[PDB]
Amino acid sequence: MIVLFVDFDYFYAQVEEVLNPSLKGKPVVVCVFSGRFEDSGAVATANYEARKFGVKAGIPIVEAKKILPNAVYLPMRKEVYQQVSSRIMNLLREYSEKIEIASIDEAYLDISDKVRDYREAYNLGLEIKNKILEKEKITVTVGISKNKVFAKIAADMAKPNGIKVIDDEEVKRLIRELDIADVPGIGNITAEKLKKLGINKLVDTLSIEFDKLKGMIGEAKAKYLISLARDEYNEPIRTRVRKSIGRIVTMKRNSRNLEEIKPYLFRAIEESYYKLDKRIPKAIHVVAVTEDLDIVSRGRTFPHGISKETAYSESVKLLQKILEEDERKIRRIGVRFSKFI
DNA sequence: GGGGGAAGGACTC
DNA sequence: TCAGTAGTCCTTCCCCC
Ligand SMILES: Cc1cn([C@H]2C[C@H](O)[C@@H](COP(=O)(O)OP(=O)(O)OP(=O)(O)O)O2)c(=O)[nH]c1=O
Ligand SMILES: [Ca+2]
Ligand SMILES: [Ca+2]
Ligand SMILES: [Ca+2]
Ligand SMILES: [Mg+2]
Repeated sequence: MIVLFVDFDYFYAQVEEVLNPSLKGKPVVVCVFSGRFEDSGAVATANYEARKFGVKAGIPIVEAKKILPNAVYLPMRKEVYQQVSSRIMNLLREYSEKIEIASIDEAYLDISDKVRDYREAYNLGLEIKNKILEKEKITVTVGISKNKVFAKIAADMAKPNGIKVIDDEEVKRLIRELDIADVPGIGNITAEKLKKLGINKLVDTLSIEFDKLKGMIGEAKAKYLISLARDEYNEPIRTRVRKSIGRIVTMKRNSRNLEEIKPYLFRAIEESYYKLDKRIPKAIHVVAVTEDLDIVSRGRTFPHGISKETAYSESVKLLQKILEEDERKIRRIGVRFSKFI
């Protein structure tokens, strides 16, 4: 199997730069303003100019402004990024039927039936980068290897605006020299647990007692890491089918007053249904983000599709369940639909 | 024992 | 004073042949 992974460079910010060339060269920060107070919210992403001084995804907008008060701050316009993204994904389908869109700015192409070796794979990669640049003037990074995981690792190493191939030999090398925290799917929580086991490289997972590893990071993650260590990971590239559609919004102020939360909850339901398009969900979850930012969720699965009317009444039941089972104040409220017919 | 599922939370991105 | 809201897994409790 030969896999080619594509990840668009500093996507949200780059799109803004394509739509407004004068931004090129200046630090640009795409922001998610929450409305609670002046500059309240988080950074969605920033271009490399801004990222260079510590302004990156996730940090508070207020903090970004302390670091680069003169950077250009733009409100996130996800709809616009989504449409640009959709066009680029369509350019990708031309290179392979087997494509897995993993997020708004990345996808995997199984080009096994398209090239014969990495040399050709590399060229196809350059071809794809030129194509996207020509059509949308967007730079992306390509990663190529024997499976999805290493194709992604390949791209992470070559970004931004790059291209890299990790041949069979380098895969074996990485299984020994690569920091395990840099393996896709390993976050801070898991990385830390692994360090507490003396595990810092994929190969190390092979010298520990399975159940000990398992008992520490879960059966799935343990098996995942082990299969990679054994150079046995080979998950197929498959069409992604969205499994849930929802909306969660921050309220002007925290509260646990039903009548005061409802409007938001109902707004969330309205937007979610629009997104559902023609999909009919059999499950609904009311999601609350408490004042301390903990997440409390209560849902229900019905034997038949949920009409928007049922969604209204049922969501109110779930919200109250949360209210009676959690005394904290609610900061954000939303709904999430799944199990589509 | 294990197929099968619903529900709430953990972890990742 | 930290947005948003998807996709696995894991746990528990639980029905049932
Ligand atoms: C990470 C992260 C990304 N995003 C959005 C912003 C990004 O443009 C997009 C893709 O995430 P990356 O993870 O691919 O963000 P980036 O495109 O700016 O990437 P790079 O370092 O590869 O050049 O999704 C968030 O909104 N919040 C986040 O916490
Ligand atoms: Ca990405
Ligand atoms: Ca990217
Ligand atoms: Ca990591
Ligand atoms: Mg909690």
